Amino acid sequence: CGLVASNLNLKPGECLRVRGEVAPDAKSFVLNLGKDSNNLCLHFNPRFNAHGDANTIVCNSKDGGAWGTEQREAVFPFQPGSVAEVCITFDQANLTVKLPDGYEFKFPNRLNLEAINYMAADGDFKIKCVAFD
Amino acid sequence: CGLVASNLNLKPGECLRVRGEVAPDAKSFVLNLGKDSNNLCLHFNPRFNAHGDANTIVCNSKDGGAWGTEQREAVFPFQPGSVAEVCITFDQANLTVKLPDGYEFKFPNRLNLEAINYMAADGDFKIKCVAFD
Ligand SMILES: CCCO[C@@H]1O[C@H](CO)[C@@H](O[C@@H]2O[C@H](CO)[C@H](O)[C@H](OCc3cn(C)nn3)[C@H]2O)[C@H](O)[C@H]1NC(C)=O
Ligand SMILES: CCCO[C@@H]1O[C@H](CO)[C@@H](O[C@@H]2O[C@H](CO)[C@H](O)[C@H](OCc3cn(C)nn3)[C@H]2O)[C@H](O)[C@H]1NC(C)=O
Repeated sequence: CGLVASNLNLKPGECLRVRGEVAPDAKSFVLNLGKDSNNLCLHFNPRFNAHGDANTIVCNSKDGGAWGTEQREAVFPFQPGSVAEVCITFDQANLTVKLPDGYEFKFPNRLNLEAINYMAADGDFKIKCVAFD
Repeated sequence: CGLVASNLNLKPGECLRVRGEVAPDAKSFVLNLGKDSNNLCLHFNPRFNAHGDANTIVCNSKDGGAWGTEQREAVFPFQPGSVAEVCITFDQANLTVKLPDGYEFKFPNRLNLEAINYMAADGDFKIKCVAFD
């Protein structure tokens, strides 16, 4: 329902910087990354109040259409109705997700992707800027 | 084939900014904007040395798969081996294309689109940032 991008050609060590607006009534937003819509290295899902979670980031993978096992993070530097920037890089072992206010976490590269070509936003997150370092 | 973005929901008067690196041996690049690959309100094609043309911007539309009447511009503010920003807006009458070196031109809006939802880049231009005002 938000921006979808393909042919991103993001390679290991490169930095994808995504800035957007968190809706003021936000309950949840999503940023998906991977090979395509059925093969996600990162389903990144901050939940303000949704699917049974309060102020928790849920992450998952999707492999040939099948969801993996969710991982729940320990930090949440997002507020409804504000701008947020997320920066992502990956290597053979992990994606590294950098968040506002100095937070960051790692999520295993379960699909062993060597390139990230697909991104999609959904939920209460309006992308304003995508930049490639 | 370069970055493709959909669901852009660019409304009249909003600005789309694209910054990229022009290859040192560039021949031609394309930014396509519209609804989808068959419906382009703007095919923007700087030709450094391509199709018999030298340092000429070629523009066209595509409606239901059919190319419109091509137009050429009179200024070529691009250099191989350098970074360039392009900035595009639209209303019902025209698209306005703002380029480096202060140059700006209008191209008639020959489709009826409520919003620009699709953008594809191709050719000798590596996209470094995209912004939606
Ligand atoms: C009844 C629930 C109690 O159990 C829950 O069962 C839901 C449905 O399986 C899980 O939620 C699902 O988790 C998936 C990623 O793993 C995706 O996030 C799905 O959203 C897809 C989406 C949203 N957007 C905006 N775009 N795509 C989301 O519905 C949810 O974690 C889990 N909650 C828990 C265990 O506490
Ligand atoms: C005007 C009618 C007859 O004269 C020539 O007929 C070619 C093919 O009809 C035109 O070339 C075509 O112009 C189009 C935009 O009008 C697009 O740019 C096409 O490329 C689309 C594309 C392919 N790819 C891989 N990426 N982009 C390009 O092939 C060429 O300008 C044209 N005019 C001149 C003076 O030369």
